[PDB]
Amino acid sequence: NIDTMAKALTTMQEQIDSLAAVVLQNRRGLDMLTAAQGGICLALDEKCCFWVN
Amino acid sequence: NIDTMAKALTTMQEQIDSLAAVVLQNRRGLDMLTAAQGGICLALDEKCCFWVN
Amino acid sequence: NIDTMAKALTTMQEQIDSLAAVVLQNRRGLDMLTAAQGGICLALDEKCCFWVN
Ligand SMILES: [Cl-]
Repeated sequence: NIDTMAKALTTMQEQIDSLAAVVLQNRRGLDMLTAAQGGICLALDEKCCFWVN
Repeated sequence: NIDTMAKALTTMQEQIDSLAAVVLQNRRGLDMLTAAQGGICLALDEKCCFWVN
Repeated sequence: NIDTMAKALTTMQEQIDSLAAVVLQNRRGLDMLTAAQGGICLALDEKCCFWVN
């Protein structure tokens, strides 16, 4: 019996971790699609954004 | 601060849902771009990541 | 061993920021891939989803 406001924190962490999974997969999807351009980061000529878990 | 923590949770929750919308849309975009390959997950040859709730 | 909550909020916020960066970059990637169609949103014939302010 704890979790007073941390119940919203736990649900959010679940959402974040899950969303990250989708985002990273989307990133792999984009890097796959833009392999000819060296990946999506290179294709966009921008610094690469990574997950930090 | 307590009230600050509540506000932080509130905004972050709103940020999560907003981001999730962009992510899901990006996912639909990727699925469209790889529809012929069965979607981005099948194209990626990976277990698909979903974001529900 | 005290106040993990307040700290968790900051950690989560940065996680969201980090993720948003990837998501936005992915969106730019998708818009680039569908530039001829006016971006992924228009390519998907959907209302564009955006990140918070
Ligand atoms: Cl994404």
